Amino acid sequence: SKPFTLPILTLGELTNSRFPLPIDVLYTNPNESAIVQCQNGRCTLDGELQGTTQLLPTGICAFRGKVTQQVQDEHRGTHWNMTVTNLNGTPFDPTEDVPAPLGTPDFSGQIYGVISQRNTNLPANRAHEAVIATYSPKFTPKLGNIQFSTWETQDVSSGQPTKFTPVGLASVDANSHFDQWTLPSYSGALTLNMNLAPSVAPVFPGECLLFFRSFIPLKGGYGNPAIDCLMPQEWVQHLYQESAPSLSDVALVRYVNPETGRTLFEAKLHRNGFLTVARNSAGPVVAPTNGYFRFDSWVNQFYTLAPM
Amino acid sequence: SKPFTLPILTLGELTNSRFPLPIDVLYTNPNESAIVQCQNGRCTLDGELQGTTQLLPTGICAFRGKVTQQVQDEHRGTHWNMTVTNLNGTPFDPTEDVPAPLGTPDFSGQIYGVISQRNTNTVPGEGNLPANRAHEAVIATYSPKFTPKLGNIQFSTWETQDVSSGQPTKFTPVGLASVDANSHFDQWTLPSYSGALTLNMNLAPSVAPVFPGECLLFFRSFIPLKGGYGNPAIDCLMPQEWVQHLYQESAPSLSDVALVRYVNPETGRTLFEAKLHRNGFLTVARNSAGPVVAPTNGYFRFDSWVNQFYTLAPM
Ligand SMILES: C[C@@H]1O[C@@H](O[C@H]2[C@H](O[C@H]3[C@H](O)[C@@H](O)[C@@H](O)O[C@@H]3CO)O[C@H](CO)[C@H](O)[C@@H]2O)[C@@H](O)[C@H](O)[C@@H]1O
Repeated sequence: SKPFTLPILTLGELTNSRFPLPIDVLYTNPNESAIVQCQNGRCTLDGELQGTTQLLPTGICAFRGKVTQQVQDEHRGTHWNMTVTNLNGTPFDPTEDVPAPLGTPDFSGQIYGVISQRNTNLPANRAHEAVIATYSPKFTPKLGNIQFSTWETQDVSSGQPTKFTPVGLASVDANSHFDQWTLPSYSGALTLNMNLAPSVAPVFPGECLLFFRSFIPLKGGYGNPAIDCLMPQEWVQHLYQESAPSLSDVALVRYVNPETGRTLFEAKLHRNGFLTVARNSAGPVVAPTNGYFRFDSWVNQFYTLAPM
Repeated sequence: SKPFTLPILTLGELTNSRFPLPIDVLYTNPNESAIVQCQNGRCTLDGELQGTTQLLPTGICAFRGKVTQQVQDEHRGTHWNMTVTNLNGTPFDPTEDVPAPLGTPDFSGQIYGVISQRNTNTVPGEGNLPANRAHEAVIATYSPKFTPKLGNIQFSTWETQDVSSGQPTKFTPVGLASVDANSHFDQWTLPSYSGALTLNMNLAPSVAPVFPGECLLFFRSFIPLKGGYGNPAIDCLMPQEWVQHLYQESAPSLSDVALVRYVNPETGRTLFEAKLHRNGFLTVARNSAGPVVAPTNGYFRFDSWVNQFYTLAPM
């Protein structure tokens, strides 16, 4: 029976599965009131991708498609409607059992990046800064179309292959609706999201979720926003490759310093693909960025973790 | 000996190790005249990273540092000097045996992306939070001001004033600014990491076929353009996921060449075979240039270690 394993990449060798960023710190927040139900970076321990999760680091919060219409904003900026395909360029089939095209953003906010185009008919090219408001009524990726806005007023071509490269957030002020745990309405506001990866939570008292946290760039304004993922992208890729059978619902993992061999703390790695620790405080976990998680053994829901 | 393995990823599940792009096609060009000596995506089969190669997909062609001041330059735009650190924020030690900070671009051109800043100082009235800004930027890697091995580079912006001196700065690559003649795009020309007229050091070695009839096989991605005409591409020797896998496994290399087969798993039939060389590159028996037309659900499978006398089946 294929033994379960995690990669031997250190924190400084891991990337976020919910936005294209390095992992900066491990992090807890026991008093979080939101339901944690992100859709990228979702993979079971036996290698089943869930939600909108796909394997490419370049596909996280990316879109591919074509522009079909230009509409000027009531105040400032220009909006462009974009039909979206699968990231591999094949048409998106709304009947497939996914919430949205794989790679679609899984949080409410104004996502800042670059739209680029390379024409079909050597080809002409253009690129501009762009913002995608995932809370907008026009954010309907499950129906095959989204809207982006630009500061550029005219030089975006219709009917030509278009790529969105995410870079960060446009703003986190009150009017920008940034909330990392609020899912977009993938089909628009009056329609239920479907085919979601399940919510995650600790089930044992005194435990809290452990996140891999990355700080996300901002186009302007004040803030130090972060995106927390349940497992880094390299873990998604590893679990998918190995497809090792899960022998219980909960694996015990140890965070180790290899310099010393000492265990710094232990955690539960749950079958659905998330970590819990026994910690009663919020904030970063102070540890070397050369530490890493090692699988110890399968345990069960009733195992008592050593406190952090 | 731990058996050598490759990951089981189709072309559509792989990314480029020289720029943050998906792999689009496999590609050959037997008549290439340049020396192929790229410095990102360099890893031996037993897991030794070489050149400027590092493991993060977000680190490829990225920079981290601080803007110092606005500077004058003959070229169009507004220009800024920035010191560069290691990507993990620690100071870059020029005495380390590397060509430049890991992740530094390994080709001549005008690299287009976004510079972003998050200030160190916070404002009590803003909830004790820092101010931020981001703007499009271009780094000309052929410029005499591109001196990452000395710990500083220059970038240009269309924005004329809203870049802050002394503040932490990140460069996120997106594509190229141009591939016109005056933009000096050449994927096989290395930057001068310490400036004009200095010799680059600590380089990963050049790669080439040894056997007649063989040519290099590349993983090709098409790179976006800010403007102008073109369909530029970046060719890597192995995808970033192979770098990551080889690094993890560190399997001993039992000869100088591994025989690999590109397989369609649906039929289990081999589409073609290739040599995977110890230093981390592929060759095939092909006498044409251009894409390899095969399913993007195909993948390479390790078959066996072979010796210097193996003749590959023509593709
Ligand atoms: C804090 C400063 O941010 C930028 O100022 C620009 C300003 O940014 C505003 C955002 O557009 C808005 O969404 C929200 O986040 O508030 C920001 C200001 O607090 O926008 C105007 C245009 O309306 C200008 O572009 C300002 O420069 C940044 O550019 C500054 O350098 C500051 O960091």
